[PDB]
Amino acid sequence: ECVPENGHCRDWYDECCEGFYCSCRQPPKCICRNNN
Repeated sequence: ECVPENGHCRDWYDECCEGFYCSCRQPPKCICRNNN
């Protein structure tokens, strides 16, 4: 279990799953976001 979708992440420390990439709009605020 990684950080799923709409789970709040960090493209540096808190890893989103392989299936949704960690979209970090302005660090530290981020979520998991699906690759489409």
